[PDB]
Amino acid sequence: MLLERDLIQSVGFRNVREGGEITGFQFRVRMPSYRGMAASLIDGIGVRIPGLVDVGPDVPLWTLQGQQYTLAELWDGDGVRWPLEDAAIIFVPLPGGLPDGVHELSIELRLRMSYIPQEHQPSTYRVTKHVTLAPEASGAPFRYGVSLYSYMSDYGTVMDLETAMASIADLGATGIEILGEAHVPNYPNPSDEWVEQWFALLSTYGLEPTNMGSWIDTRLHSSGPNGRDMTVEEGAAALQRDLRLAKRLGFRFVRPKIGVVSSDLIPHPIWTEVVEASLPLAEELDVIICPEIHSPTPIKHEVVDDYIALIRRTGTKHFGLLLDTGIFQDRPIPLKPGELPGQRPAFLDGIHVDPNDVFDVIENVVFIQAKFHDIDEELDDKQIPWEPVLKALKDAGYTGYLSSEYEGEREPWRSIEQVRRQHSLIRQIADRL
Amino acid sequence: MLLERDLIQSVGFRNVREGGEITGFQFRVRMPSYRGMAASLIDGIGVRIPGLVDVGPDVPLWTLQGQQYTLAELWDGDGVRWPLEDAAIIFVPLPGGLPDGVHELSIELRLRMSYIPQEHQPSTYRVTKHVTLAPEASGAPFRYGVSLYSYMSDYGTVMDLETAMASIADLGATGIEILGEAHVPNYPNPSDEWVEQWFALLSTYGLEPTNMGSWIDTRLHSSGPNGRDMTVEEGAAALQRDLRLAKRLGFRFVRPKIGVVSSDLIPHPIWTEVVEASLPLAEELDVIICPEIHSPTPIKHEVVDDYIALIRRTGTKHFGLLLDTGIFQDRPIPLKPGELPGQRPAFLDGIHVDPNDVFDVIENVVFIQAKFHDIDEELDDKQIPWEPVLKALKDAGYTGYLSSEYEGEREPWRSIEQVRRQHSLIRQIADRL
Ligand SMILES: [Mn+2]
Ligand SMILES: [Mn+2]
Repeated sequence: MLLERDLIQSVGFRNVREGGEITGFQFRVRMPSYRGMAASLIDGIGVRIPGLVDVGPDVPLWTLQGQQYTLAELWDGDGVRWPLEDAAIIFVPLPGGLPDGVHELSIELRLRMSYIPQEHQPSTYRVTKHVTLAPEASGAPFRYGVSLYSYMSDYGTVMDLETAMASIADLGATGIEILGEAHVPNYPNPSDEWVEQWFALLSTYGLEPTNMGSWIDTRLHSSGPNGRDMTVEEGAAALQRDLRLAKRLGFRFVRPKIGVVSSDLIPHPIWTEVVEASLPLAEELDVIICPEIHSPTPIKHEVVDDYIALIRRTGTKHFGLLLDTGIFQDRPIPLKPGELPGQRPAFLDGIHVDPNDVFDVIENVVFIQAKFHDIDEELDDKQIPWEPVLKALKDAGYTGYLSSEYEGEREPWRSIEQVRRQHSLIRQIADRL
Repeated sequence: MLLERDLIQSVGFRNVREGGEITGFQFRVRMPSYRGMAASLIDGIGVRIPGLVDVGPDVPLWTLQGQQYTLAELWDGDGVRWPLEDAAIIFVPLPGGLPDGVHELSIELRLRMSYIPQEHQPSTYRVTKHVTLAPEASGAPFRYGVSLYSYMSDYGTVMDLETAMASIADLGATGIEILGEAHVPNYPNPSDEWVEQWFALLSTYGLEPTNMGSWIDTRLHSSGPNGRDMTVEEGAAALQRDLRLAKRLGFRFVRPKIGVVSSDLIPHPIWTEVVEASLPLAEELDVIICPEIHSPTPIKHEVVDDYIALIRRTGTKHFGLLLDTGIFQDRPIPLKPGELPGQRPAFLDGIHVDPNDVFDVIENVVFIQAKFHDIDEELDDKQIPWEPVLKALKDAGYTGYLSSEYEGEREPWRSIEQVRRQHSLIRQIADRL
């Protein structure tokens, strides 16, 4: 598993329970040095959160290689190491723990390097990070998941599958959503080694697969001298291939993204006979087909009414709706540096769907992608009004998943902290209701 | 293997030879989208290097999943994909290839997304990167290696062992140097699975292990009420444990870093009987012990003369010297933001050893760590005068390794491009001589 560049890691910042009592909190620290060293060279860590915690360097306890020690036990110990590949787990005693939210955590880590003269010793590392506590809030009635699209540029550059899965299980989320054409290696035929390893990681971290994203590329052969349009048989075979891979990996929903033929995102005309050809296969494998309702398409739209008309005409239980919460955005996404207003499309200011419009279509919504762009250190969302949205979902009777979809700036490791802030914000709102 | 955040990757930017003729150059591109797609959705890549290359979007060739195609073959193809985990290899036809150095490479990649309206299509990605060509210069008589210390904060956060080894083999380097207490997992007892995997990767990328860095922490039990000093038997067992692990992994040199007892970096007094106790084990395993000569210690020093006196007294062939080229630094390392002059030590301005002082000790130098901090796009080093240094090494008869040690700013992925610039600079100087 990979770590972050910040010494204080976001994953693992939790409260610690011993016998039903919260006895303190913990967090994980990356080794700042270029090597891992023996644990007796540790000279302590001082932990400070302003207003809540201020402990000295000898107060916290160290979990190194699966065993917890005090600092005096580390000084007399032998054989215990802080490896470079491992993050040290620092337990700070605080009866009752920390409250939910983002905390300004400041550490003062001391290490003894023997090759440095004694006057410049110990080596001191002072970092400050705004870290989000793993949510103590039990956000019933919703279930909580994370889409791997939230780590868009992070996956494959700073993150692999196990590091992403470890971060999802640390939030307390139980679902994981992938894009199948991005996160399944050797698509569409993963090896039997990978599929058995994929099922091992789901039982390790306690995650269940929920949604697999799919595409039906209608402009697959549009370019060239022999440029043509995708037919129904080539289009139905694309969706049927994705339903079999989602059944093979344990997923429950498939979201097909059909190509468009106009500026209003009107779907390609083959979609209604591609989907109806694959509804026999979906009912056999028990996977629900759910196309996405995302901005600039509001709920009161002709495209959305075509999805509801397809369910009543066919009478199927394996077609549903996926709701993207970017349609509820009321404040504009900020301007990228280098552009003036006018050349970006006008739906990036938010289309402002009133959240009471979910009452019309909630009996066909099977899955919700919690789309967001920016949450600051006060747990204030900058684009989505989460409190009237979650109030309308709760009163309409939604009890399914809310998968995080981070859409913000793809700064490296920024998406890890942002998804933590969203689960902390949503679970705190759902307890306030 | 992991990739970099930049679309243009530094690793793989080479010249391409077909039948002994350089027919063009290649480079690798990360997929900018959030998914991998079928290769017929590619609408071309336009490649421009100012003054040398300017080709259209349909001119380069694409190597996807182990097979090379033209753009017209991609448009009619079926089943070929650009996976998200793979970087596409772009062959640009240019008879004769590019010269050595850093090139301002500008691409204009076009991809067709079917879910986007036709007026905003194709999706265009324009990035510019200063990338270093893999060196065409054959820098004889030296051999070339990379130390994994060059990727100090990158290893474990953005990089693993195979990604680091793939980048070393792309330079044309043949040696790899590790720090054993940092890069061997479960130190000092790696699993038999890891050791067999470590030997598989060395034969895959054609690397031989050269140097393993070691520490003898004399302040291991200095803190606490029972604080004591490290004895000879505890110190000799530390060095003997590291010689056995370096013999197990195939390394030829061990560099022990002993702790100091004064401001002049005078070594701990146990060092001369720790080393002489381990010289029987070194001659049996055929590993050379080589302590490091690094700044602020010059070559004309009392510490260095003690190493030469130990070789003549014992008469051993398994003790040698390691030369760190930070002692030849003549221009100052720039000030970190936030400090004024005076609180940093005065050897960070460079101690300015004249490079003709290697003629005194070259018969005991077995290994050289090519230390550097900054090389810009004109292949100009900012701290080390590489041309008189390499001229003195060549005339003294050195024919061993020059392992890269990057010491600069630990910006993420910065160390990959910096080590490429150093091998390009050194091999070009060694051909100018
Ligand atoms: Mn979405
Ligand atoms: Mn060095």
